[PDB]
Parts: sequence; C-alpha cells; structure tokens
Amino acid sequence: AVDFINYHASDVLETSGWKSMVVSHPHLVAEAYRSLASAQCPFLG
Amino acid sequence: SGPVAESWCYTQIKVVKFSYMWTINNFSFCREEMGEVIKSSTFSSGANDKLKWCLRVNPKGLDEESKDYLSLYLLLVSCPKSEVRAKFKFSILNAKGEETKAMESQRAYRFVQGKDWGFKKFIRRDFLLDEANGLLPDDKLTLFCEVSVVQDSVNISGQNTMNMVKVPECRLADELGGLWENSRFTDCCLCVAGQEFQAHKAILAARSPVFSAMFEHEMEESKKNRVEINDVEPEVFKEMMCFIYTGKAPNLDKMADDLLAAADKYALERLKVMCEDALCSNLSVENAAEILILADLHSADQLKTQAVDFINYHASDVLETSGWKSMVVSHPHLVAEAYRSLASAQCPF
Amino acid sequence: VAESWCYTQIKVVKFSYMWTINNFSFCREEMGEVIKSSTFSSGANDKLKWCLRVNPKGLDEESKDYLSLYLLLVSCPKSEVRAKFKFSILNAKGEETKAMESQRAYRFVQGKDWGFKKFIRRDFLLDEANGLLPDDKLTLFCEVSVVQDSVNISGQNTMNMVKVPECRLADELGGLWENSRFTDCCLCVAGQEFQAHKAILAARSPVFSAMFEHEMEESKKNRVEINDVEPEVFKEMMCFIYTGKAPNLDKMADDLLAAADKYALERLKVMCEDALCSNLSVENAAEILILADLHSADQLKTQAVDFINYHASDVLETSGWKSMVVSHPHLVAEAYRSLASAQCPFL
Repeated sequence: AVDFINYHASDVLETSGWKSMVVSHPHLVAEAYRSLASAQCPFLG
Repeated sequence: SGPVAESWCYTQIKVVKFSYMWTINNFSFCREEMGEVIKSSTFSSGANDKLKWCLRVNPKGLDEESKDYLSLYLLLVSCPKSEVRAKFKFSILNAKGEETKAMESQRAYRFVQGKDWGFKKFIRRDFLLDEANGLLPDDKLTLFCEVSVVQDSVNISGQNTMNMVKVPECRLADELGGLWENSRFTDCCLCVAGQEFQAHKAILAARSPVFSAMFEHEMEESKKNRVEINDVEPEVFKEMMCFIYTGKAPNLDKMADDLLAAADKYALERLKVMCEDALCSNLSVENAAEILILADLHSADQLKTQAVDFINYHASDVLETSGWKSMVVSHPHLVAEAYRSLASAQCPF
Repeated sequence: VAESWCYTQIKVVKFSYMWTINNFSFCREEMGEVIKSSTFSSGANDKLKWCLRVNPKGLDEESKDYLSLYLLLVSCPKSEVRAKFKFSILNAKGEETKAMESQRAYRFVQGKDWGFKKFIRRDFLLDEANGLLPDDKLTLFCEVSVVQDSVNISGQNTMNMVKVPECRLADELGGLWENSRFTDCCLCVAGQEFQAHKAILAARSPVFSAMFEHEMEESKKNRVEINDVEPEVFKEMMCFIYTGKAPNLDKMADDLLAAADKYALERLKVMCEDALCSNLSVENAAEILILADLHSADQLKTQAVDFINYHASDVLETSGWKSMVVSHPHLVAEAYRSLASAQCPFL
C-alpha cells in the first residue's frame, strides 16, 4: 500500500482518508516519505 | 600618466546566458530509426517570456553523412521577430556531473524562426555506445547545453566630467545611530525584561507598523511614556533597534535564530527577510528540522521554501537526525507538506 | 550548471511469454507446417494480442535445415506498432546462450506478422548432447518490447537566494515628513506654520540643536520662529534633512545655498555648490563669486576664481565685475593673488 500511494501520490493526497491519516497517524506519513525518498532518487534536480 | 582625463565611456553589449540540460532515459533502447526526431519541450532564458529555444537531436543523424554519426541541432521556436543571434556550446556529462566531452561553437550564428544551426555530425556514436566509456550511466544519456545570446548595439556617452566637486556620501544612516548610542533626548521609555532603554516615537512608528499601532491606540492617553517589551532578550533587542534606527544590523549572523522571531513579532519585513537570508545560508542536514520549524512558526515564506527544498534534496540522511523525529512527533503538517512538495519533484514515477 | 530539465521519459512496455511443447521430439506427426499457438497478452487490460507460431518441419526450401520461430499479431487497433523482441530459452536444464535477437524491429500492423524463420539447425537441436529437449519438452522465451512515443517533461529547475528589499530608511522618513506623524514642534516661515519633529531635526542640523538643547524647549519648540528663508526653499531644505535627497536642487541653487549655510548643513551646502558650479557663464561669475565668498563656501569660491581667471577677457566688460570692484575689493584682491602665482607666470 505504501508503494501504491507513492506511485499514485498525485491523486491520493486529494482524498479524505489521507487528510485524516495526516492528523491521526503521522508516522505513517513518515514511512511514506521514507519509502518515497530513501528508496528512490536522484532525479535530475 | 594623466589619470581620469575627462571621459569614462563604457559602451555595453547585452549578453544573456542560460543553460539547458537534457536527459533521455534508456537512450539507445528504441528511439526509432532513420530520420526521426526527439524534439524537446521549448525553453526560454528565464528573464521574462519572449524568446523560445528548443533542442532536437537525431540519434540516427539524417543524410548519408550522419548515418554513422549522431547529429544535434538547436532551433528557434517563436519570438518577436528581430533575428536574434547567439553562440552556443554542447557537452555530455557523466554520473558525477563532470564535463567529459564538450563542443563549443567558434562563431555566433544567425537564428531566425524555422532555421537551426547546430553541431551537425556531432560525434562518433560508437564512442558513446562503449559501456566501458562510462558516459551512459544507467543507459541515460545526459546532454548539457549553454546558449549565449548577445543582443549588443548599445553605446553610452560616458561621463564627460568638467565638474569636479565632491558631495560627501549620505549620513542619514549614521546620524540616526547618533540618536541611539548617545540617546539624544528621546520621548518614550521601553523596557526589555526590567532593563532600561530610551527611544523615540516617530522613527519607531514609521519603520515598525506594530509599534505605530501600539503607540497611538489606547496608549497615547495613559501609558505614553512607559511600555514593557517583555518577550525578547536585550542582547538581540539592541540589534533590532540598531536596525530600526541606522537601517543595518551588524551582529546578525551570530544571533539570527531569535532575531527572526523578534523581527516577525513587530512586522519588520526587511529585517525578517535579512534574518531569513542569514539562516538560509547556514542550512545543514543536522538542523534542517529546526530551521523548518522556525520558518513555519514565525510565518517565514522564503526560508520555509528553501528549507523544504533542502530537505527534499538531502532526505538521505536527515531522516536519522533527532530533529526529524522531533518534528514528526510534534509537527505532522510540516512532514505532510514536505511529502507533498516531494510528490511534484518525484511525480513521474 | 542547469536551468531546465526535459526528461521526456520514453514509454516502455516489457512483457514475456513461453511456449512449452511437451512432445517436440515426436511432433513431426502431425506435419509441422504450422504450430498455430494460443493468444497471449499483457500491459493495459490485455489490449495487445500475440502468439508464437512455430514451423518445426520444412515448410520452405531451406526450412529442412534451420528451424523457424515466427511471431504473430492476432489483433491490435493501432497500425504503427514497433516491437524489439528477444526470443530465448527459459533454462530448463543449464542453457541460456544460442538465443540471438533482432535488435531492429518493423511495423506490426493489424493482420501482418513479421518475425523470422532461420533459428537453429535441426540435428543440433534434436541432439541430446546439447540438452535442448529436457524431458521431451522445450520452452521458449520472447521479451517482446513494444513502445509508443509521446512523452515530454517540462521542468523548471529554479534556484535563487532570498532577495532583500532595499533600505527604505530615507523613503519612510520622507513619508514621515509629509504625513507628519507624532509631530513634536511647529516651524514657522513667512506666515506658514510648518510642523516637524525634534529628534531628526536637531540631529541633522547643529544650528537647530543650538536652539533645542538650551532648556528652550517649552518656550520655543511649541512656537519656534524662522524668518529668513522663503517657504519653498525651506520646504526643500526640510525634505533634505528628513530624506537626505534634494530633488529640485537645480532651479534654486542660490537661495538654497543661503538656507543650507544658515543652518550649517554641510551636505546640502556642498550640493548647492555643485549645482552652482555647472552654471558658470562668463557674465554671472561676478555674483557667483560674491555668493561663494559671502556664505563661506570653499570649493565654489575656488572654482569661480579659476573660471574668472580663465574668462576675464570678457568679465571686466560686464557690469558684474564693476560691481565687485566698487563694492568688494577683497574679492578682487583674492582673485589677483590666485592669478599671481599661477596661470601667467611665464612672461
């Protein structure tokens, strides 16, 4: 699910589920950020 | 020798320089055959939007002469018709960002819309195809281009002189500092946590809107002499009120952490931006969380954006730092905003 | 360096397949003119259809020698379809080589089937020493790589440090001079009753400090009186003190020099001198020299002396020089002394 939300990030952040997870579960957002950045990049700039 | 001697003519040539890096993933994978074209998206200088350049490279260089050699061009997309001309250079980079191969045009070429001058017959393709060359990391060909449009045709009439009298500088900055150190018969008394400072009302009200709203509304009748500023340390209040008077803060980079809070508290926009400049230049991976928290709490914008960008680049090692864990437990929405910013940067995957 | 990335990531669709014929060792019967395979797909909702038809027997003249492994398009709407495929074996026993490929590809259009017919000589494949018939079966492996080319990323790559708004001390003190906020004294000039501060005034102008710091605040600060300078020149002078700028200096150099000298503004005085220096005609040098001497200006007096020494050939004819000679003998004496030990001691 983390990889899915990374791949479909552009659409998921508009949902209410993500907007409630950002409030109720912050470290889940931390895990998503870690698996977005540390598991990928560099990309030009 | 005869120095000076009348004129100082300084004829100028307008030169605008900008760069354009192009990176095609898995370059020689398909990329079609024979004629073809990989026309890229148009780019402008950045200074306004009037001139539209765009590369276009043929891995199979057109015509029999460049079947065996890669061919590269550069084209004018559209611009107000003035027949602009430029000199341009191309170079191929590696994974380490080191200029390995660079080709630079000797003469400025005449560009008009639809006609393109470029390094036709650019390079031996087989030299690039050599995996031992190391110039195709991950099969991604990176191309780096600079364009040096010179518009020229401007001549200034110099400075004829024949009038030699020196007006000495401008002392308005200094001779308001003279109202502060010497303290020069002020009108109202401040206070920084019990300590005593003396200061005026005209300059404060002029240069600090919160002070102006403080002195006139409910204050000019009852407590006009005495106000207590009981939220900042005096060692930085002195610098804030050697900015409000003299218009510059010497001891800023030493104590920029709380001076941003003090400046934003009283809406000193110029000092707020100067503090953001001082903080922005001291960014490091070990404290990017602290700088982001400070730039959000005190409603900074440029510092917040630059700290977010720095964390986007250097999320490799910031995650281990205790500051990031503190910000995650204590400030969720900053983590969410950094993630949202990284979504656009890493969008296409 | 970089200013705009254009990534334009090329679209890639890789997919795989195999073909496990169980009885190839005796698939001679039926006569293998064509082993019409079953369709397979991949990618977006199985939009693409493919199959691997094999002609193991001799359908053509040379086919008795080399085996054929020929691809087929069952159906696809778009005519233009390139496909760079890599036919090979999925190593049932230990073998991965012998599987060359067509690095070049041609158009898979609806109904057309491009491929190849020359793969491998019959006996070598059927020889058990090579182990290409594991347990009577053999498997194939095509990595048909199809692509469509419509991709372009724009990129901006913006970088910049925080711009700092310019020092607005002079502008905001000027706006204080006009707006007259928290005013503390009332200046008077020729009927006009101006209003101004005490701090900035008495700091910039020492002669103003003379008549504020002498315990003469309550008596004079409320109603300080000035009677010399006319209202416009005084207002320009006030704009100088508060803002440090003299916009319309050029058209009132004389009386503004008088005003600057009266209150010892040793910057507006020199600026008025600068404005007067570039007004020295051969007929006005007399009154300019009178003014420079009278208001204790050094640079203007020296420059007027030099100018009159240069252009005396006409100045003695003008009435101004006669006025100076009649009324101001000391100025004539000083000009004579300046001309004495310079600009003529050759004769």
